[PDB]
Amino acid sequence: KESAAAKFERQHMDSSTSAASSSNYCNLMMCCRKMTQGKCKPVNTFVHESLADVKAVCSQKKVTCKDGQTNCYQSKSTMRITDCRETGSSKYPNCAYKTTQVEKHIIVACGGKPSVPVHFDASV
Amino acid sequence: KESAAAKFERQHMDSSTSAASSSNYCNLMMCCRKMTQGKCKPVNTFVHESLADVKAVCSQKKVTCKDGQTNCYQSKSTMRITDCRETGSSKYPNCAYKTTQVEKHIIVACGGKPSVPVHFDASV
Repeated sequence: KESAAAKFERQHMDSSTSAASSSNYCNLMMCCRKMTQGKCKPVNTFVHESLADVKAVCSQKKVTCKDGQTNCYQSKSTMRITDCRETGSSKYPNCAYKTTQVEKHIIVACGGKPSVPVHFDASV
Repeated sequence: KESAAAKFERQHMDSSTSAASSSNYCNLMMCCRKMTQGKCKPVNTFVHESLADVKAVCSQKKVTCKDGQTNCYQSKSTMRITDCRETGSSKYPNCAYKTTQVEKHIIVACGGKPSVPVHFDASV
């Protein structure tokens, strides 16, 4: 049972100098998208192009995945993405990430039917 | 059990959001602090001062609670806070919030032993 004090802290406390900062984007997103449960996912990329443009990659340039599987595709154009990588000081359950906004081609694995993105393989 | 397609969206898509902008603080925080589950909590305030400072409010000016309860306190000084308000175009489970930074006196209810904040009542 969550205690009242912990509830107040969860719902109302965000002690900081500039919490709304974009340097904080990854810390908040990785938390929100549930990638910090039990351990910090060490690296994760978020894509900012439309969901339609990303799905479109599944019929663009075919490439081999980093793991040898052969169902990966590389986007024809660069896309705006946010790279999230643990800081040299992040320790669960206080995961910490460095936010890096860049534009690069993305490589995703496509599967299912219709064939759609099911895994983020890499950015180049 | 989440579909592969959906997992990719959760872990890698962020196309409908001013991403790393300050305007996005509330959307990410309400999500991260779990106030958007089963229903979007319509209104919520986050305090940026230190936990000690907020706890210290429990021993400042007594004021009545909005609900008639008597364990409410008002901070002697203003505190930097953020107001998160569900926007007209928000529809669960796609909760959208408006972020507004202000510096005001806060009013919290205190409980337990030792007496610590257990409810955010308002800001004045």
